[PDB]
Amino acid sequence: CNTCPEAWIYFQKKCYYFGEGAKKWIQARYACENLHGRLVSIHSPEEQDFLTKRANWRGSWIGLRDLDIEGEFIWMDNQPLDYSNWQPGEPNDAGQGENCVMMLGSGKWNDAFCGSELHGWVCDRLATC
Ligand SMILES: CO[C@H]1O[C@H](CO)[C@@H](O)[C@H](O)[C@@H]1O
Ligand SMILES: [Ca+2]
Ligand SMILES: [Ca+2]
Repeated sequence: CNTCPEAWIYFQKKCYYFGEGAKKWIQARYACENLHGRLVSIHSPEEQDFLTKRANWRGSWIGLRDLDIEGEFIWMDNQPLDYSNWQPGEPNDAGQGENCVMMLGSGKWNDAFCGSELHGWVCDRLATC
């Protein structure tokens, strides 16, 4: 079962959407839902490698946030915190608070101001048959 909707990209049981266009994190959440997916959740080095190689060099939102309880990150897929790719020193909750996670151009993760208008955002879905 490796079928994905038109414009999505298949990798290891999942489908990925490389969205482009300036969006705050919440806007990217709903942009993914409009396409019947969610902001991407990442659970292995192989999945991260797929994303790193394809990531927007200006940065992109992923489906990870600590809005509800500071320091408690939650994935869009509600699965465990079982794989990380933090940029060294991140997350750092800089400014007066950074509660939404992005990939840098290198694929490394950074917590950012949720109102930042990033030019990329990545969604996922399970592949169908
Ligand atoms: C100063 O804030 C910026 O740079 C640091 C890293 O230096 C990040 O943690 C932060 O999210 C911002 O991108
Ligand atoms: Ca935070
Ligand atoms: Ca940060």
